[PDB]
Amino acid sequence: RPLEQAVAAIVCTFQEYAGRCGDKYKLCQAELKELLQKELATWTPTEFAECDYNKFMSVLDTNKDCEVDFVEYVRSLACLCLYCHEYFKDCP
Amino acid sequence: RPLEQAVAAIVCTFQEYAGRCGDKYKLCQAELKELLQKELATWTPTEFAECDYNKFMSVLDTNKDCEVDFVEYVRSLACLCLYCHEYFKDC
Repeated sequence: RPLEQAVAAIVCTFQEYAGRCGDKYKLCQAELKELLQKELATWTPTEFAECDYNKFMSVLDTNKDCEVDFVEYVRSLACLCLYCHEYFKDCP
Repeated sequence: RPLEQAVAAIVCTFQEYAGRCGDKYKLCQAELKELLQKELATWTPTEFAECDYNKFMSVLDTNKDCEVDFVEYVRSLACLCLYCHEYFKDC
C-alpha cells in the first residue's frame, strides 16, 4: 500500500542521517537542514508561502540544538508540505 | 528521490480522505482512524509499545473532534512509527 511504502521510506531516510554517529534517535538541526536540502531538493515554496518557508529554513541554519527527534523530523516534512505543495496553497 | 516520492504520497493520502466532503484541510478523528486502519493495515506494535499503541488508537475511537489538520495527521504517522517500526523498539 502506497502509504506503507511512504512511511517506511521516511523512517529509512531518518535512519540514514541519524545513524551516522552518536545517538541513533536524534539529529542535529544542521543534519536536518542537510537532509531537507538534499532529499527534497526540488521542493520550493508556493506563491504565498515564501516568507514562512524562508523563516523556517533560517531557523534551522541558525539553531544548533541537537535534540531533533523523529517526531520533530516528521513535523518538518509536514511544514515543507504546507509551504511547497500546491494542495495547501490556500490553507490558512 | 525516495523521500520526495514518499512525502508526495503522504499528501495524496490526506487529500483522498480530507477531500471526501466539507473542509479539504481537515479530518475528523473518525476519518483519521479509518485512514490509519486501512492504509497502514499491516503495521502492528513492537514488543514494548503495545500499551502506548492501544492508548493511541483508543483516543482516536473515543474522540470525535474534527480539527485534525495535516500536521496532526503526519504526527499520527510518526507516532505509529514509534510504536510499530523496529528501528524505534528501544527508543
